[PDB]
Amino acid sequence: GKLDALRKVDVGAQVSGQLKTLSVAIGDKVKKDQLLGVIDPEQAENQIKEVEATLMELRAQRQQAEAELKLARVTYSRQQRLAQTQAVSQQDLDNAATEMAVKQAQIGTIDAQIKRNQASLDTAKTNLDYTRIVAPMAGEVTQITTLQGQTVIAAQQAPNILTLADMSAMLVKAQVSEADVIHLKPGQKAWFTVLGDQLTRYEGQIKDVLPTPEKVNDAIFYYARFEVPNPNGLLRLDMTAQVHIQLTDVKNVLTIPLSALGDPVGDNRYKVKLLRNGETREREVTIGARNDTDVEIVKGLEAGDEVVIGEAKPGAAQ
Amino acid sequence: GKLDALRKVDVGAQVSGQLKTLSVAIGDKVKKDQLLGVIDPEQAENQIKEVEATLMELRAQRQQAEAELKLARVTYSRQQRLAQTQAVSQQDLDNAATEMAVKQAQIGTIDAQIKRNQASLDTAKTNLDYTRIVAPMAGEVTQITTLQGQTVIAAQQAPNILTLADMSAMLVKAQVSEADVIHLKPGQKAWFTVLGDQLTRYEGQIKDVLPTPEKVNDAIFYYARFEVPNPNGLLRLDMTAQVHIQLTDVKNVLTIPLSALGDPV
Repeated sequence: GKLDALRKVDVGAQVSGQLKTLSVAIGDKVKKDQLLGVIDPEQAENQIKEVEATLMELRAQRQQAEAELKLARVTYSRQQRLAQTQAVSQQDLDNAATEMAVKQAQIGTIDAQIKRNQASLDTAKTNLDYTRIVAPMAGEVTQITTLQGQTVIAAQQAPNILTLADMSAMLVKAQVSEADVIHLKPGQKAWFTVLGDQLTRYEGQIKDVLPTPEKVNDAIFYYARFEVPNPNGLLRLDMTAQVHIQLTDVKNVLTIPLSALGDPVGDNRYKVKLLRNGETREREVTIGARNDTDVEIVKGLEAGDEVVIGEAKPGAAQ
Repeated sequence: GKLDALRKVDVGAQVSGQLKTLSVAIGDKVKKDQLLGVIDPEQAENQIKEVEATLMELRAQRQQAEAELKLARVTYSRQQRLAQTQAVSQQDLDNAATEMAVKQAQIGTIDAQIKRNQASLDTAKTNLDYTRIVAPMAGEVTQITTLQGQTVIAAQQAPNILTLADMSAMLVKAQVSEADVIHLKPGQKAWFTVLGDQLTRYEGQIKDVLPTPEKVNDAIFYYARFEVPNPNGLLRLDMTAQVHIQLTDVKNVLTIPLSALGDPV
């Protein structure tokens, strides 16, 4: 069994630029959305000042139309007030009511520009946020691939500045062989131990099985995972771990000691037993399940029959 | 015999951006067009608001020409109503009717702009849909190459976010040797069994033979496929499977065991 963190992340950054600083050394805890490294932000500040200058430009250009609208409006009312006395035709009234509509449209046409550029301002600011890396999730820093002061560019692979892992629950990769994967029903109880502490058993429920195998040349293997609690700060990553995965909990069922059983043919299993008569007799027994010390016998021998652990002899009374 | 899913599809994304979330867990079932991961969509929303602001701009600029068209039209009819009594020659009638054609063309010239920009709006929105990955087909999530929170860039090769596979039925890769490939007529009946269950026969029709061989150093090998049903969720991917393909059964005829044969010449 291989060992790893419950969750792990390879943090990166979208933008190119020199890495001016990296505030955190490895081994320090970091809370979510904490500041990390800081890529150079001079350029983004430049486009921001540029866009703000554009908004100022429209801020004045609107101020022009604001005055022309006053001119057209006062001209219109000043025409109508004389126009109740039938001023210089309805012609000029149509020359006044329409121009005011034009100046009215102009200010809105400018407001749309202020709208699109303020909308662009978010596009300007959003690039600036990319320069300042923040942690997606809590967990002490593991490894720093990108050392401080290195130039970096991101037009291809996402750069690997650093990595993170949540060391509070150590998932295990128990690579059970393909020969036994057919069993291994979920929720079966299992335990494991590490080579370095010899005898300090850990245990828990099996969680699930990974659909995708990865071979080591010969023999396919399939993983399985637990969820062991990790206090004390022990259990380093990728530590070797011997794993005992509960195969089954059969009960109220007999098992035959290995020393006594006979195995005719290659499937048959003679087993001499003492009888109530006191005369021993063998019985063929069906056994598939087996342990290091015993073979499980669900069927083949009546309970309480004595069995000849040594020098077994069919038809031979003790 | 190697074993694999009836269909398997890797999934990518067309756009760069931090992966804010990946709601699916591995082994979960997913129906077609279900939402999966979500790359950050702030940018696409920005271009969307920008384009909508442009449509607002033309929305007013058209309103201007709408007024000028009223002016030119009222001026024209008010010229013609006098013109039945011979107003100021046909000269001003030509100075009026032509202007109305201009104001007429102007609004259409603007409507074409509203058309091209509404057409551009689909170009804006379509990028936003790329940010939200959806599953091409039903299946369970076999693997997640890309863990949550990783930065990803699609300026080059399509990233492998997560693979999918359909396990409703299992296909087998039965690699028959090149020496025997000349036989093996399609539809010949065959069966197989896994090493891990010892004795539990599966069986079915052979489907076909793959045209393109792949080799393991020495000796070429050609594949063949079945289509075994998969009840109860058994048979993990890439499980080893011993495979018996059927040659002919001529009968009513003796066959000598090879153990004691004598073969002079």
